[PDB]
Amino acid sequence: GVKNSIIWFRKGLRLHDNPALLEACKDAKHVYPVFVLDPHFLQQSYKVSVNRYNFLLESLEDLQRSFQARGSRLLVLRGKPEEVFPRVFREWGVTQLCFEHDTEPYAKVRDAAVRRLAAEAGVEVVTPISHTLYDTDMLVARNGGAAPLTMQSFTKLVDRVGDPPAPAPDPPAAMPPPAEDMPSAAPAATGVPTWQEVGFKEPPLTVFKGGETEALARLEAAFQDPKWVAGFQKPDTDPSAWEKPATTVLSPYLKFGCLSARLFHARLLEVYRRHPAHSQPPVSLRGQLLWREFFYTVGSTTPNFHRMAGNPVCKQIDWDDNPEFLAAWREARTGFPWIDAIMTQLVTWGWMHHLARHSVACFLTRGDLYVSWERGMEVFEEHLIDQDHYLNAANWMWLSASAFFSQYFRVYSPVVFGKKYDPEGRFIRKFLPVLKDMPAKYIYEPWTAPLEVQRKAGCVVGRDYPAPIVDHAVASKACIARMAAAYRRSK
Ligand SMILES: Cc1cc2nc3c(=O)[nH]c(=O)nc-3n(C[C@H](O)[C@H](O)[C@H](O)COP(=O)(O)OP(=O)(O)OC[C@H]3O[C@@H](n4cnc5c(N)ncnc54)[C@H](O)[C@@H]3O)c2cc1C
Ligand SMILES: [Cl-]
Ligand SMILES: [Cl-]
Repeated sequence: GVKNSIIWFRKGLRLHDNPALLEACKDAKHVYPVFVLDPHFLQQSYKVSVNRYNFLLESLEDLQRSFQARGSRLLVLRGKPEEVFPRVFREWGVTQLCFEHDTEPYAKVRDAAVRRLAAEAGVEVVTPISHTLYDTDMLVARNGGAAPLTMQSFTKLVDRVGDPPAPAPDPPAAMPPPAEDMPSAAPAATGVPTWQEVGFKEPPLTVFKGGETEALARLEAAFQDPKWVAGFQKPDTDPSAWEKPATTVLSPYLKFGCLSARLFHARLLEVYRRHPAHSQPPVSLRGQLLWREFFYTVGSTTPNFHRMAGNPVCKQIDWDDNPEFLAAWREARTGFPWIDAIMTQLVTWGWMHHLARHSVACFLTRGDLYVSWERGMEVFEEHLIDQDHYLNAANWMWLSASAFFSQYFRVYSPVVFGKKYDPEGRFIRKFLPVLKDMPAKYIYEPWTAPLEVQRKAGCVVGRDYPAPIVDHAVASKACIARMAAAYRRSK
């Protein structure tokens, strides 16, 4: 004989568009849905926010409910894959192990080791591509052996290849369950823990709930107005909108695979066929999935892509070791309310609009503080619920003019940028309530408010809210000079 399979979740935390799951179930007597949880992961070198970890746990709870509805259940195995799988292969009489391919660096090492162990145990391994739109190694190959290095050339490449594969069918309404009385499948050892049980001491504050069920609901909400979908232009959306965010907020769901990228793409093409004036890449909503695909393709084929040194696409720049500036930025006490409000949204929600990320990343790196993008990436990695190895690295290199982007004379203003969208400061007042009573005329520049106004607002600069840590005009002039010199050194 009979077929006993494992469907191993890592990303791809969904039942829809899951070719790995469909193969695991095919002709199977027993199917073991597995997630491998690392019970000491939170005891490391890298801190992880409860927001992101709890989003994962909610996503696993949703998978558990989906499998239970179909006569099965999710097995959250504790330990390391290379240690756990050899034992459960033999315990469960496994003949096939299926999982979605993952092109991240650690994934490649882990998966090579598991493939070796599967072969020793006589286990067939099936690893379909479905986290990305395309087989990104196929894209590189069709491009002549190297990844495109511009978004425009990347878009031309995928258009020559054609449409991404359609999303796979839904799985059957009933699934083969684990076998009975298998000790490694004992319910008490294989349940989804809570954030308290994994060791977090403060509760999650984010407003976006994990899981495939929420992902599909938010997909449908995005598609309730096909004219908005068709006309979407990313650079024209409003980073100060928080009650109704100006973009889809599907990124955490795409990061964890709660939402299929191929489903999203197929739904876009359906709308586009009915709206021939729809927006085109890069600014379109399909363009956004292509930004993701572009950075996955370059990132996966570039050594040390998430670092500066040893990264062949990355400019070597003489960033300052300035821990005081990094700390003020990380801790949302720069004294620029637009910046501090965005950094507070980072820690509270784990998600900000793309141009809000632009504002704070420019400020930290080539715009004002001249701190390395690697340090900014680490702070984002701790807190983002959509934290994505390749996307975070690529966008930090873009924003610091280290790769892909080189126009270091374009510097966002930490005062003016948000005011053009939100002159009343509704976003600032939401995330920085200490400023909730500051007249709009001063809310982006509270240090300019008369002391009488600061006192009446209950927000005295230097006491209740810090003074700005730099003069933007002075800081940006200095950073631009350093960037120019760094570019000349790389000649
Ligand atoms: C400094 C910095 C760090 C970032 N770190 C991350 C990260 O860790 N994870 C992440 O998913 N995105 C990251 N982004 C990209 C982008 O800001 C987010 O993808 C976007 O804000 C997610 O919101 P949304 O789902 O509403 O996007 P939409 O505009 O609705 O786009 C739909 C989907 O397309 C993808 N996408 C959109 N914009 C980009 C982009 N610029 N690059 C790559 N893919 C994109 C995402 O999967 C997103 O969910 C970063 C950007 C910057 C400037
Ligand atoms: Cl764009
Ligand atoms: Cl600006």
